[PDB]
Amino acid sequence: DPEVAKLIQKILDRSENIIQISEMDSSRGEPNDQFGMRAEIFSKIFFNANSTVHFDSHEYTEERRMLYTSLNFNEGKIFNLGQILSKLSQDSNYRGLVKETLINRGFSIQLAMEEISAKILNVKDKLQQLNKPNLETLYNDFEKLTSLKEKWLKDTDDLIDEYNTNPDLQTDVSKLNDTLRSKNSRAQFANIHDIILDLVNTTTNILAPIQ
Repeated sequence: DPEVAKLIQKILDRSENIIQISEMDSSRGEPNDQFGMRAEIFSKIFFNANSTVHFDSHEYTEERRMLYTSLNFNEGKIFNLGQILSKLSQDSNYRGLVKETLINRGFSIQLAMEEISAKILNVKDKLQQLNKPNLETLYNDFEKLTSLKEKWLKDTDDLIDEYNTNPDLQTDVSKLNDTLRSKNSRAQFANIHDIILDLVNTTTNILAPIQ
């Protein structure tokens, strides 16, 4: 129970921190060139198979922002990633993997963190009504989420380094394509997808009894 009081507090801090960050980031806006990414990526790809305008449209302002936040709104890293990925997106055989990587990986993890923080804060007074196994899981859920983001941050930086380090990444888009693929296998997407959905559902399930 003094342990319980701490768990609430740490969970509420973690949820508060994610929402605060998202509003600060949201007021950063972006250049017309969407951090260099618009000419060859955002204006050539779609959010999901169901969308009508490309991801550069005013309609995807929010989703674009969540993507930038997923890289900690480090505009430099966002810009450098984007120049490399534009080399791949210029080739229609490689554009799918670019989209998948940005949306189904980086966007999806960040969205998950913010839906879950909004879920929890929308019932902030009633968390002491919860079993401590539930309080642990939702707190552990944050940890797996952080660890999914962290590996996205790590694969991004390594890609930037491998690119800057190795001139044939720069002149051979197929080799560039293989190196992106090595950190993003088809099973690794399905896994990421599975874990995110498991974490959203769990949160609703744990929180259903206090709505």
